[PDB]
Amino acid sequence: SIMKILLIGDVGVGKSCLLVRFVEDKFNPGIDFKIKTVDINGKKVKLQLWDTAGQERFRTITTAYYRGAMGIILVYDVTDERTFTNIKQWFKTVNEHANDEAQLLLVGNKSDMETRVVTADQGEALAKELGIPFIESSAKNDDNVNEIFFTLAKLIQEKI
Ligand SMILES: Nc1nc2c(ncn2[C@@H]2O[C@H](COP(=O)(O)OP(=O)(O)O)[C@@H](O)[C@H]2O)c(=O)[nH]1
Ligand SMILES: [Mg+2]
Ligand SMILES: [Zn+2]
Repeated sequence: SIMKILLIGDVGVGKSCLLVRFVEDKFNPGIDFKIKTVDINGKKVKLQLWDTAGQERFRTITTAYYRGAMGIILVYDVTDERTFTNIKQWFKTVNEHANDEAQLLLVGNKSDMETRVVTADQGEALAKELGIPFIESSAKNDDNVNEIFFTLAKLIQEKI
């Protein structure tokens, strides 16, 4: 089966690096997606994982972008208060444009940085306000990245 999963949020928060860590298991930094197959309940699920450049940032406001998407991950940077502030607007825009059975997930990235300004309780609180699950991650330190996609994939398959 195919699960189309999108990463959404401000430029610079680590969307691409989260995607590279999940697929490649490494931190480093014209085809729009990567395919990674994962076992859920003993059955192969192929995730179709969408990441677009800030360059291409303009699509996220269109319903075309979310065509067939079943998971959407909203990402902010724990080091950047503004990217966290901006999450309510991302939520709203996603709900305006995506399938209503789409499962969403909040991710606070860069948990490795001692310059953190957004607490885990803050992220937890926002997540309840939006009615969604919440995970803190570090693409750099390899912390909680696989959990992001497995958590979301399991929620999507329970929908199905
Ligand atoms: N310390 C730290 N830096 C990160 C992490 N993830 C990404 N970065 C850096 O933040 C910048 C933005 O990452 P990127 O994946 O391009 O963000 P995008 O605009 O959301 O796709 C790059 O310089 C990354 O090296 C992380 O988990 N920890
Ligand atoms: Mg990117
Ligand atoms: Zn790893």
